[PDB]
Amino acid sequence: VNVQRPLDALGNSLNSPVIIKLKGDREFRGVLKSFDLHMNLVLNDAEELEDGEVTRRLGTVLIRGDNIVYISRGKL
Amino acid sequence: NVQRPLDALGNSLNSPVIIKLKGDREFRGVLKSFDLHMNLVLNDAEELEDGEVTRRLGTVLIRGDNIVYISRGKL
Amino acid sequence: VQRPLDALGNSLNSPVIIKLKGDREFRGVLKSFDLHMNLVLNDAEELEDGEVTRRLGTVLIRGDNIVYISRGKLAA
Amino acid sequence: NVQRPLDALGNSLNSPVIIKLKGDREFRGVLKSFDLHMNLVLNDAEELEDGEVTRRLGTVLIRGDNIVYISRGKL
Amino acid sequence: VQRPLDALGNSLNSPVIIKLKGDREFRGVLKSFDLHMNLVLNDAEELEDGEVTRRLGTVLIRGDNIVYISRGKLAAA
Amino acid sequence: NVQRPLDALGNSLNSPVIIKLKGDREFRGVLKSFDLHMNLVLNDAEELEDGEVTRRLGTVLIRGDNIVYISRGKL
Amino acid sequence: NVQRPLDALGNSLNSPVIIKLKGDREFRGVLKSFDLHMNLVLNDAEELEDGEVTRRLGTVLIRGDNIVYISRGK
Ligand SMILES: O=c1ccn([C@@H]2O[C@H](COP(=O)(O)O)[C@@H](O)[C@H]2O)c(=O)[nH]1
Ligand SMILES: O=c1ccn([C@@H]2O[C@H](COP(=O)(O)O)[C@@H](O)[C@H]2O)c(=O)[nH]1
Ligand SMILES: O=c1ccn([C@@H]2O[C@H](CO)[C@@H](O)[C@H]2O)c(=O)[nH]1
Ligand SMILES: O=c1ccn([C@@H]2O[C@H](CO)[C@@H](O)[C@H]2O)c(=O)[nH]1
Ligand SMILES: O=c1ccn([C@@H]2O[C@H](CO)[C@@H](O)[C@H]2O)c(=O)[nH]1
Ligand SMILES: O=c1ccn([C@@H]2O[C@H](CO)[C@@H](O)[C@H]2O)c(=O)[nH]1
Ligand SMILES: O=c1ccn([C@@H]2O[C@H](CO)[C@@H](O)[C@H]2O)c(=O)[nH]1
Repeated sequence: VNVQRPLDALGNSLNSPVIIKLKGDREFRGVLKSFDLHMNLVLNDAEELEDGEVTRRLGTVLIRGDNIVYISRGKL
Repeated sequence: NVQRPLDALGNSLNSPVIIKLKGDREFRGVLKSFDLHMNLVLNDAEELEDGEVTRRLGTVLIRGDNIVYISRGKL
Repeated sequence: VQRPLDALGNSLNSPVIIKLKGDREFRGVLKSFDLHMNLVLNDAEELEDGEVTRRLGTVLIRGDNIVYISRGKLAA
Repeated sequence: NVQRPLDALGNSLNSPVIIKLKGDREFRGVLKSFDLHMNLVLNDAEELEDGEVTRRLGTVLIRGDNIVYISRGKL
Repeated sequence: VQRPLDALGNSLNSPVIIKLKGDREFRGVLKSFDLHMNLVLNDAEELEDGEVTRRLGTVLIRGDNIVYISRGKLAAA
Repeated sequence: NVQRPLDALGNSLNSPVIIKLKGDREFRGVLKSFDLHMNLVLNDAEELEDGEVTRRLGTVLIRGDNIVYISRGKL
Repeated sequence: NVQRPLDALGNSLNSPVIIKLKGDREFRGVLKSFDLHMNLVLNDAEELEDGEVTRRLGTVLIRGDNIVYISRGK
């Protein structure tokens, strides 16, 4: 039982809102639909935020894992 | 269900997409094919800047390591 | 003496400081990690030069962004 | 089910292409061959800067990791 | 002659200097390392421009940030 | 019939080449050998800047990941 | 009969060399060993920051992925 590895723990967020910070300072929010071991992700109803402003609505999007800094839980 | 990201990408073949690259370039076009490295081939592609078409390229091969995200966007 | 990734096991459930490429810093409790150095922290906070820029809660950090990991001190 | 990207690139062999590299740099030439890393060999290659030719290089081997995209040239 | 990573073993338990990409630098006692060059330092301190910016205690440094590793000096006395 | 890039490079052994690196450094010398990572050994190597020889290095080993492209020097 | 690059590098063992790094740092010293990643150990190492000595290091282990080129010194 003693603690899931990080990529297994990530599965606990499937179908939940998440916050993704990317290299280069970009930030996105959306519902996590799937991921793989490279940390590539597919999000639904995604938006890109900038200085607290939604600067773009990305709909369903695939984010390439090597651009990611961190993934955290979003409002909800 | 829910396919892994690279399998789910198959559902976008023949759909219009928006590709954002590292370093800010953006491309819009119809996804024709892809592979495991995320290398992509788009038809009727154009490069954009600030919501502006700066170049019309037709069919282009995009190297996968340059990709930040692939979006299906909004109507 | 344990190899680096095995010694890190010593910090599970302990407060840590994660310094990233770009000067961003995270402080939180280490819950798990994997061989790529991907990490899960609980009660995490993000910092931009001593200033707590955000309270994340549980967060997954991609290992390729890490510069170092050191011992921190727990919150209240 | 169409060709994977690197298999489709084979249809441009002996044709004019535009190679965009990271850093606004760009090459034009006839595609002679390539490999799985996307390293390429171009004939009658010319390097460009802001639409203007900077150097005529002749045959050139370009390392794949420098590539942003490949498109066809109107040559 | 030993290969680089094998010769590094001779520096275990000795003070070293770790120069990183971007110029920071760490000084401390080398406790262990692995084949990716990740390493563990005891009594570590971070420096920038030669001035110590913080004392970290025991630290795990990810290897791909390393430029070089050399030996450190002991206190002037 | 169509030599892959790294096999074709072998045809430049012992001839003058020009190597452009990331960050715009440029070297010229006689290609002596190379490997699959594109690491190279050059004889009579010279570093160039702006267009002028800024350094004479003799025999040099260049690490492949720094390379942008390799082309033929002058006879 | 030419040796592959990493094999040709063996010829410089126990000889003075110049190591130029990504960014721009430069080191001079005697090459003692290396591995397939191009990590190197130099003896009597000295760093040069634009034409001249800025730091004497003694023995140093340079990580291979930082290297741009290696040439014969002196
Ligand atoms: O689908 C893919 C394939 C590779 N990659 C990246 O390519 C590298 C592949 O190996 P890695 O997953 O162990 O890091 C690494 O930088 C990955 O993030 C993706 O991000 N997505
Ligand atoms: O000790 C190490 C481990 C990896 N590396 C680097 O990591 C990569 C590993 O691939 P390589 O085994 O082909 O050299 C490559 O870019 C290396 O230069 C080092 O330089 N030193
Ligand atoms: O045709 C290819 C081959 C590889 N890569 C990926 O791009 C990076 C280039 O250094 C590698 O990590 C590799 O996974 C591509 O994008 N396209
Ligand atoms: O999910 C993953 C998979 C791999 N890596 C590591 O990060 C680097 C990304 O290029 C690789 O060398 C790999 O070892 C991660 O940080 N996270
Ligand atoms: O001769 C070589 C060796 C490696 N690579 C890089 O190493 C990765 C191997 O998949 C590719 O993405 C590619 O960019 C090259 O471009 N050329
Ligand atoms: O814990 C790790 C795992 C990977 N890497 C780096 O990631 C790449 C994984 O193949 C290597 O080149 C290596 O430099 C590290 O520094 N530390
Ligand atoms: O001596 C070496 C070893 C590796 N590489 C490059 O660094 C990557 C290491 O996995 C490979 O794709 C390879 O092209 C070099 O340039 N030189």
